[PDB]
Amino acid sequence: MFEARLVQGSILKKVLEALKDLINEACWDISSSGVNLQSMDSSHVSLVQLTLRSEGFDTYRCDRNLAMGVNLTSMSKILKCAGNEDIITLRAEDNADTLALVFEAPNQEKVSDYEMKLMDLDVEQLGIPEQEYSCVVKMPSGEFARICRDLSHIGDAVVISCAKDGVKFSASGELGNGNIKLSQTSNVDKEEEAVTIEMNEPVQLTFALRYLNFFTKATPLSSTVTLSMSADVPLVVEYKIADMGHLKYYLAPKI
Amino acid sequence: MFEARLVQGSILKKVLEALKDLINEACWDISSSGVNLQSMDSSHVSLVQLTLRSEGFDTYRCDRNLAMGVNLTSMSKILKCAGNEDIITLRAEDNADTLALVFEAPNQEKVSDYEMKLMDLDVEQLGIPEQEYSCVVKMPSGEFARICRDLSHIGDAVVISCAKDGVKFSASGELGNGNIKLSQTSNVDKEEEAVTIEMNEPVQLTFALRYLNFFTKATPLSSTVTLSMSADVPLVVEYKIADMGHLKYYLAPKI
Amino acid sequence: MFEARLVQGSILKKVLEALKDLINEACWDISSSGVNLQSMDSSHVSLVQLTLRSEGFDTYRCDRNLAMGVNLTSMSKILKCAGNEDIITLRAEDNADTLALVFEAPNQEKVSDYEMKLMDLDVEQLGIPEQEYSCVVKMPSGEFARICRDLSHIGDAVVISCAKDGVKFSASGELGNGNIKLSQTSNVDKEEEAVTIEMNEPVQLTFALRYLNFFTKATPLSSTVTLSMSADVPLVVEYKIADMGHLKYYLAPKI
Ligand code: NA
Ligand code: NA
Ligand code: NA
Ligand code: NA
Repeated sequence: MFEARLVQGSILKKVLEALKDLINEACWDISSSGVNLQSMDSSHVSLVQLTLRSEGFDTYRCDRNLAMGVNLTSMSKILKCAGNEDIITLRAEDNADTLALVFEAPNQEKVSDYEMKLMDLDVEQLGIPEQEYSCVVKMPSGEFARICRDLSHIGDAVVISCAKDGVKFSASGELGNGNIKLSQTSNVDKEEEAVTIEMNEPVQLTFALRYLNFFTKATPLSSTVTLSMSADVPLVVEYKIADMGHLKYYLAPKI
Repeated sequence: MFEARLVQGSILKKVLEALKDLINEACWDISSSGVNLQSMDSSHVSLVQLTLRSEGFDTYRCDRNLAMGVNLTSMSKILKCAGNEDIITLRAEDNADTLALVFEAPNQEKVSDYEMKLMDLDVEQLGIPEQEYSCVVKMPSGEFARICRDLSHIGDAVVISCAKDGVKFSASGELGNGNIKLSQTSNVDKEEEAVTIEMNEPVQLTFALRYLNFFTKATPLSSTVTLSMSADVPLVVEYKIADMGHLKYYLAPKI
Repeated sequence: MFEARLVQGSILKKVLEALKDLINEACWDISSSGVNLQSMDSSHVSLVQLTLRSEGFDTYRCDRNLAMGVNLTSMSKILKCAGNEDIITLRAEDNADTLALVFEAPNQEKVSDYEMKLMDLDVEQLGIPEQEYSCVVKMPSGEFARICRDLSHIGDAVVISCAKDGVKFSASGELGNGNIKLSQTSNVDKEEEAVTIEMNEPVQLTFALRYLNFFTKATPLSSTVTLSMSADVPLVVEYKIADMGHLKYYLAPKI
């Protein structure tokens, strides 16, 4: 058996909402160390990496390593049948070809069991050589989402320019152009309100806004987001999933 | 004249919202005892019965029995022009054949009058035999609505059964299957939260979820809903309209 | 240079939202005395006049008079990138063919600069003649908006009838008819509920509800609206923009 019980089930709801518009189907790699998923979008512009560590679950059992092929649209539809306060259990019997999802309402005597048909996927995994970035910007996730939404009404590409003291986002199109400058904050009450820049050298890169707007579907997972940038390599947009791991999106820059 | 004054005019707004998507037109039978309406949907799968007793109105006068043919879409449009706190009066002047609606805003100096054209309807209407049911479930209306909504995203038919400690709902379709068990418990704050099951013998029946999702448009009328079930007869879904009567929906089962 | 700083930037957001569906493109006339705009809709049934006086701005400089041709759809898209609490500055360098818009977030270290491309417009500007009105009604803007929305579900034309005691709105269509009467309030000065009538003689006029329902996009600018009416002349629907001026819509009657 594989069995993972998650008291904060809404985490899984949010994870699916953060994946299903970008990726139609993916392999969920289950092992004793937790749940991993890596997948490229169909136009091969971006890659998403999910980690949910075994220790983040309330109980966790994995007797054999699995690669479950999942239609993410189907799994999203099922997770929409869970209430936000539900305890959610994922379960797969060693030799079965389905994934079971159990939703327990904690302040109600309601229990739902869903059985999702799996699919056969040949996914070749790709190694992300780890690296050091020229600029890492940490900022409120809502602010990043608003910026990418607003600029997408101006143009389809955003130039992200980062220096010591601020980050600038600019776009250009038929109606004209726009630039948004966020300065580094000094004094904030809540760390989560900060803008923080760690800069080794300045960078200026161009990215497709449509893809950024897919990424910001993760916004409910975290109050903050980090952008990691170097010349000639993909941007990494990272959302921590507290106690569990993360969702990282990689976006190839424009030439 | 017919004249009926309802201080809680939102009741009528809710009733029309509960009817108009299922039934396009119906006869409103007005007598001294109140308002009665019975109608089949156009595919002859379901029947709806409304009762609003004279004593539930603030004032009520009916000099002669009427059968007013009403386009429910039209009446709904008119009742949408009433505020939720309005006092609503229905009137048919001594020998008119329109229905007049008057909306008085209780905390504002605004009065609206609407005159709705009636239509000629030839309805044969049906005898409801009293019967006893094998299982009668009372449960929170919002929970029933959520269940029917969720399961309709899984399949188009629901199998409803009763265990001695709960009621079960299941559905099956392209993406897989779901099963929901609502169990009884004494740990409720409010009576309206209670699941009550009166069972003479167990039942298992299948019904079209699309029709159930029309019926749950009545959810605003009551915190609770009653399901009455026997083998080989229609399901009855009943919403009490407190102090006034009820809206009952009957649904023919599938084999 | 032209430069106008507005601490209550949401005013400009609200103005564009009030204009852009009715008028696609218009000339913004800039002088030392402030900002003026006048335009007809494409079907030549209505005219809009905007005034924003220089003294309503927090700072205002205009070195030379301008006639900036603006695609309102484009300017709306840009102003939707401003937060509701933003300070908004409009700026145009004497010889440039663009309008700059700067949005400062007051409780955040975020500054946005947008440059909007202008267009060449040949607009003939119309003389508004000498006209004394038979009736002038002041009433809550939200109530006027609700009335025009509700009646547009009954018919496509409203008859507006004004007398000493009240103003009446009526419509007639396929399903029947509706009439709404608003009485003059004795105690007043609560803008959100006061109805006040100044009447030389009673009037009754007919107008196209579809245009009124464009005008009420201005509702957020003011708690109150003023309707000015005489026989055989356009209705004036006026929204005060406190500290600044007004937005006035003129609508030709149906004869
Ligand atoms: Na439970
Ligand atoms: Na009143
Ligand atoms: Na029981
Ligand atoms: Na600031």
